Amino acid sequence: YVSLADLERAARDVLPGEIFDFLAGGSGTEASLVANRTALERVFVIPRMLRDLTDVTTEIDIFGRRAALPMAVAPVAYQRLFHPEGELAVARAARDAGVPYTICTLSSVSLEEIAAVGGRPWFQLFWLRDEKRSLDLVRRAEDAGCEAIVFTVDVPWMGRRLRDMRNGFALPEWVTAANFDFAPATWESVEAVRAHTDLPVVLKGILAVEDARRAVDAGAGGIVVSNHGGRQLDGAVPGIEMLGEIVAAVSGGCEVLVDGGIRSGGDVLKATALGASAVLVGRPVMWALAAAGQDGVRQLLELLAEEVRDAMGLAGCESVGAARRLNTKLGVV
Amino acid sequence: YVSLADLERAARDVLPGEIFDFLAGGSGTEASLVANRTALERVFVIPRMLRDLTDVTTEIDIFGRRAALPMAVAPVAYQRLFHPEGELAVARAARDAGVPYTICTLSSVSLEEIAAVGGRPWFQLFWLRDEKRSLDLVRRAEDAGCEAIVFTVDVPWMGRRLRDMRNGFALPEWVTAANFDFAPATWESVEAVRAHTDLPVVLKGILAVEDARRAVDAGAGGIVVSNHGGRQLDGAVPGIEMLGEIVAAVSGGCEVLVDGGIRSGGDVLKATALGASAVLVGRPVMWALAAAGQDGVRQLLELLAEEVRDAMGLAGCESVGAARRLNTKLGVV
Amino acid sequence: YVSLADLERAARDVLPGEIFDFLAGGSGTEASLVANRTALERVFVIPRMLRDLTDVTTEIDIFGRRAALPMAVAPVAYQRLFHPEGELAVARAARDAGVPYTICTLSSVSLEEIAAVGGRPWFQLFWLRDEKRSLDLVRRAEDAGCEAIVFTVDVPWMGRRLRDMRNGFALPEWVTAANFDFAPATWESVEAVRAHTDLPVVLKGILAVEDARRAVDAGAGGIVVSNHGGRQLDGAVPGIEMLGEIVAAVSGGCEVLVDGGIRSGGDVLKATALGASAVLVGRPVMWALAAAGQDGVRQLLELLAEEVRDAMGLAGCESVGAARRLNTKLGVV
Amino acid sequence: YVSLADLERAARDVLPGEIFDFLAGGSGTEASLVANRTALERVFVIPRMLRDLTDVTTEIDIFGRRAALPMAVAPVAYQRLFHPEGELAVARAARDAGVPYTICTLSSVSLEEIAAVGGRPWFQLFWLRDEKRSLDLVRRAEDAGCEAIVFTVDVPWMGRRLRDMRNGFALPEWVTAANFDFAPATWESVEAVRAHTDLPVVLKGILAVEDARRAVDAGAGGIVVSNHGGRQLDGAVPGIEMLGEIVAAVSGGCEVLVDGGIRSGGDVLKATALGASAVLVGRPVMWALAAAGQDGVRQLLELLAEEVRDAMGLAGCESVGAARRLNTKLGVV
Ligand SMILES: Cc1cc2c(cc1C)N(C(=O)c1ccccc1)c1c([nH]c(=O)[nH]c1=O)N2C[C@H](O)[C@H](O)[C@H](O)COP(=O)(O)O
Ligand SMILES: Cc1cc2c(cc1C)N(C(=O)c1ccccc1)c1c([nH]c(=O)[nH]c1=O)N2C[C@H](O)[C@H](O)[C@H](O)COP(=O)(O)O
Ligand SMILES: Cc1cc2c(cc1C)N(C(=O)c1ccccc1)c1c([nH]c(=O)[nH]c1=O)N2C[C@H](O)[C@H](O)[C@H](O)COP(=O)(O)O
Ligand SMILES: Cc1cc2c(cc1C)N(C(=O)c1ccccc1)c1c([nH]c(=O)[nH]c1=O)N2C[C@H](O)[C@H](O)[C@H](O)COP(=O)(O)O
Ligand SMILES: O=C(O)C(=O)c1ccccc1
Ligand SMILES: O=C(O)C(=O)c1ccccc1
Ligand SMILES: O=C(O)C(=O)c1ccccc1
Ligand SMILES: O=C(O)C(=O)c1ccccc1
Ligand SMILES: [Mg+2]
Ligand SMILES: [Mg+2]
Ligand SMILES: [Mg+2]
Ligand SMILES: [Mg+2]
Repeated sequence: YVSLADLERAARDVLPGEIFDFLAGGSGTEASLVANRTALERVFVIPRMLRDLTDVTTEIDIFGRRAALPMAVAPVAYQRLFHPEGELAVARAARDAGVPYTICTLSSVSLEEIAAVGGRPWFQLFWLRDEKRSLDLVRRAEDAGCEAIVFTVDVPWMGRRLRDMRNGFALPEWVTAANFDFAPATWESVEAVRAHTDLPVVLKGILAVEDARRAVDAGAGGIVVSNHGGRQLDGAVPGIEMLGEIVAAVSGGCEVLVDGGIRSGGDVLKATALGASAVLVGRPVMWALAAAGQDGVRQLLELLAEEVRDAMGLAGCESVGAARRLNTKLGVV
Repeated sequence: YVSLADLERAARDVLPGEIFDFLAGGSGTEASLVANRTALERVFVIPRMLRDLTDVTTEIDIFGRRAALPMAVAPVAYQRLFHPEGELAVARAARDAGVPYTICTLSSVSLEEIAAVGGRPWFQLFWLRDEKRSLDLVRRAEDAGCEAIVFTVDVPWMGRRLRDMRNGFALPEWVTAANFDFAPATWESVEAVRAHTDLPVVLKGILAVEDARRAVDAGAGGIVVSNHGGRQLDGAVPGIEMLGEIVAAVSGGCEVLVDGGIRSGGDVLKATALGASAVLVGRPVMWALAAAGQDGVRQLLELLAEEVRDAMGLAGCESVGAARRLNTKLGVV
Repeated sequence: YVSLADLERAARDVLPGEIFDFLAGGSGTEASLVANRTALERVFVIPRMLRDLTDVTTEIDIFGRRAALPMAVAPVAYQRLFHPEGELAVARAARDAGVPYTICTLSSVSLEEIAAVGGRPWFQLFWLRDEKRSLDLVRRAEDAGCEAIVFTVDVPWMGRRLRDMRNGFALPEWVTAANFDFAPATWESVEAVRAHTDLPVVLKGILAVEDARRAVDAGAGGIVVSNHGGRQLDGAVPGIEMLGEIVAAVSGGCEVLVDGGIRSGGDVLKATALGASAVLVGRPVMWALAAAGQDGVRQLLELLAEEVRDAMGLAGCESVGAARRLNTKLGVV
Repeated sequence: YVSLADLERAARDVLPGEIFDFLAGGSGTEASLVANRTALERVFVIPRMLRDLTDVTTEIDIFGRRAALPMAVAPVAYQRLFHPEGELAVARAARDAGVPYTICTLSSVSLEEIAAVGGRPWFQLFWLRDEKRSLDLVRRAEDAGCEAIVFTVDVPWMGRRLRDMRNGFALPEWVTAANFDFAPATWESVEAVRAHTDLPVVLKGILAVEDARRAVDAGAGGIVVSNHGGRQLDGAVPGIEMLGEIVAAVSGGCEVLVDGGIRSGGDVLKATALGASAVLVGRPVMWALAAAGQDGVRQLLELLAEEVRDAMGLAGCESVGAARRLNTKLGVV
């Protein structure tokens, strides 16, 4: 594989169509899904030349750990849909690559099993029924050694995914929510989480500048600027289009991550140049999982690592910090 | 049906081609028809997160009545072209959905019969021959219980609809103007209407900011910012592109509606975020009518209601007022 | 015929391919040819409503004559290429429509014969060899009753027309320059013309704002803002994109015409809304000529007249002056 | 041949596919390769009229020599890939056309042989292993009569060229680096070069404004604003999009060249209008070489010379200096 796009083709060959559609699709007319890619394609980087590149490093420190790349695996529910080893295959590959893995509330293997893989994992929270049960999930994750709580805040309910409706898609009986034997989150819920853990709380799905500022005020340690990969509000602005404004508004008060459409090391470089601390990558990780299980995900991460290093150095950046200081220009495509 | 586009395909199957073209077409090169869609596709919403959604309501108060959605059925002449029950099928479905229905001057069932369906209907006026006859139509509508007069002001004469000319289209002898056994409107005509009724007068087809301001000065209770679905001046700006400027200029002095290209609840949300009080929907209502008569229109309204609620809540809006306070960003497509 | 595009198809059927290409083509990669159309398609008009339209008139006064439309036939050399009656067929149709016809220096019928048709014609000048011979052409045109001298100033030499080169195109021996049995123009040449005639001198092919101002300073009675239909510099800006700036800079000091890509009455309305006094139309006139000779051109002019009236009134303009006061908005297509 | 595009088709016919791909391709998704063309296509020139064109000249003085056109042949490694005479065929044609030829560090014929052709050549440097060996290449080039050192500064290492990876491309054993029997450059390397030669040092691959200013401060005699033909960082801004800003920032302190996508004399004119001293042309020279060897390159240069003269005069420019004073307008395509 020489690009992330090689893996999509390979996943399409192997997966049943309805599963590939669950993975690929967006809500509504898929306008936000397409705009995630359009928005990245319009961004051009202004590289710097003639800088010392004797020890180019792609590492970052985030949420108290060193990561090998400015990248984490995004929360994607029900990974046994894509391969029988599901979340364990992905978490092992992430660990070995030095990349954070986000364990999902709707994981198809229990959070404790995935955390046992090692690799200092993060945990993604959906707000439950009950303040008490939500807080018990958080405490489970913390007791298992998760290092951050990624509170997904863009899902008061699930978006209308027309491919899934047309397909009549539903979970095979062999895939379950392994953390179990939901209610809309508010700012009060965020406070309840923050008060119940010493881990950093990261709010995922922020797009409005004032919501970014309020996240800082609320004691978040990070946010993920995101339209949920075009799967929630159809017509929501891409996160990459809000990122620069959000980074300026928080003015270093929390880590600012982005996701949606990241498909190469060049894309990671664009996100960092716009001010991102790191990115999340969703669909490509699942394509690699579907195509070749753990070794697929390892090869994907390897490929991304090489593309990130290549892009950084071509742009004159010996560190991710330097990449954040790059300027950009909007083009037409 | 899971999108409004399912119904277009179904209407194309059933209708004779020349009738489908009368419905679908625009004037000239159809540049304004296409731009109505392009303009909406370029608008992205910036959703808000973590707000209380315990009683999300899509209701609005407009022209003295509660409506179930920020939406009304647009005036479309000669609805028996599309189904034998024509206007009665549509008005019944609108009533049952709690959506205003606009009865047309060129309705193929008499205004009194349609008003008898109930549902507190509006009446669309074309200026006649004669100040006296125009005012008699208005008085008929008012006597029948219509609640607003939608004065169409963008038709000094009909636009050049090339599909209809190429087809040699004409009304089947079984479709007539049931209100009967036209001259260009001016501001004087508006005053004559305003002086002759206590109902709100809504001027439909306003695009210039100064015409919006003058509409307020003239005592209009509303305007519909509109290029007549691309059927009048070919090259007229889409209403959605003028809406924000117009809303700022009237500064609450009348209700500001918009139409042209509204094809989903997401589109309704975009219109409200740009400052619209409500939208009109034209062609999609007729597709549903053609496809399945009254029950078709009911299903369409049901679908739109669900899409509006879904979009609002995903955007953090518990009310239409809150949706009006959303910000937007123009993208490229 | 219900659009100008019907006539192009009809001309393509009848003309030999190499002649159709001489007519259709542009220079270089035809980037300026395409941009003439793109530029018009991006312009949207903001129509006005509810104005008195009791005597809508499309007439203008220009260069001391009433014209029936804000339009003239552009100078197109060698019109016998397209029909055996050539320039006489076109000039007769123009006369009967009340539209100015521009007689070309490279006309395939002598200027005196064409002027004898009547209709108060204009004369287009190319600068010759010789100040003396150039001035003799001007005096011929004036003696024959031409009413303006359209000095083409964008042809120091002919552009590189790759269709013609690829075709090995050349004039059939039956088509000649009937005014005869060239050197680049300068501002000195303009002065020599201005000093030798009392007719208005109109400089055709101006695109720079400072050249428009200098044209006024030089005593021009008009300019034609033009990239020569994309046939001269490939990559020259479309005239329609310079028009508004030029109109503001001359501030009523001369008539400001535009050409390139005008294909409907809606396009004429856009040009006037951007500040044009009138337009020239080139290729469409030749399509009508090729398709049906004099009666073809009559039908074209009839069609354009109806489209101009239709567009004006739909836009709330009772006169061309009012159309010049319309505002516009740039869109995306 | 009547356009540069005729030669691409001819090169595609003759070259083995993997060689054509080595020539045509870019890095990554080829976004920067495509953007080089898009960026030029968006630029329109505002031509001037009625200026004296009695002795239009396309000549410039650069780096102490007269050149016949504001153009040089770009450094392209391994030209024996394309024709058996390789660099000698191209250098001879360049000499005869009065165009500078850039001899490459990775030339497939030795720099001394190519310099012996005559035509006052330039030499392109890649930084070696060793300050000492790099400086020996420079001294060789100077001893052989090269007139400028084009220090390529955008290649700390080679970009990821996916066509080449997919093809498993490698140099045929009959093509070698004839200057031999690499380490990343820094500003210190530039200083080492500047101190070791009296020739002008030209830094090729600058895109950031501050790097342009620093190049002047460092004693460069020129820069080439360039993204390396889309072959280095994928997502690097096109040079043509940075050019105007860079020209203003250096304010005459060094020559400012540009490359990437120049495919006609019209494109050369656009580059000059944006402030370029001259352009480099890469791929088209190799297409002509592949198609017809030395005589191919001669015909290409002949064609470009005619297109440059044609464009200049159509734009009212008697000299390249005048072309630099032309204004431009960005369009949509
Ligand atoms: C491709 C995909 C993405 C999700 C799920 C399932 C699938 C198949 N997720 C879910 O299906 C899920 C989402 C909401 C409610 C219930 C299940 C999921 C989720 N987010 C999140 O915080 N919890 C979930 O568990 N997402 C979004 C994901 O984290 C991410 O924002 C993006 O994928 C980014 O863009 P990409 O790199 O272009 O793919
Ligand atoms: C699709 C359609 C739209 C009309 C008619 C017929 C048809 C088949 N109408 C007419 O045909 C009509 C219009 C002018 C003169 C005589 C008949 C009509 C009209 N308006 C209005 O105020 N009285 C009429 O009665 N319109 C415009 C309509 O109210 C509306 O502005 C839009 O349809 C909005 O865009 P959409 O949601 O994209 O379709
Ligand atoms: C389509 C066409 C246009 C010309 C000629 C021949 C043909 C076949 N003309 C010539 O062929 C001609 C031009 C330069 C030198 C010798 C012959 C011509 C000319 N101009 C002008 O002032 N004298 C000439 O005589 N033009 C340009 C014309 O006046 C006009 O600017 C446009 O056609 C406008 O755009 P359109 O409406 O999109 O077609
Ligand atoms: C088309 C092409 C372009 C290069 C090479 C090989 C080929 C086949 N060059 C190389 O292959 C090369 C580049 C880096 C490392 C080793 C070999 C090359 C180079 N630059 C440079 O300074 N030394 C090298 O020697 N370039 C870039 C070239 O100078 C130029 O910037 C552009 O080609 C401009 O755009 P274009 O007119 O659209 O083609
Ligand atoms: O009710 C839903 O839409 C749903 O399944 C869900 C899942 C996760 C979070 C919130 C809602
Ligand atoms: O005369 C017309 O164009 C016409 O039919 C009409 C219809 C309604 C309103 C105004 C004019
Ligand atoms: O020499 C030319 O290019 C030519 O034919 C011409 C024609 C008219 C005007 C100027 C030049
Ligand atoms: O190591 C490389 O990528 C390489 O081949 C190279 C070639 C020229 C300059 C610098 C690096
Ligand atoms: Mg992503
Ligand atoms: Mg609508
Ligand atoms: Mg024209
Ligand atoms: Mg180039």
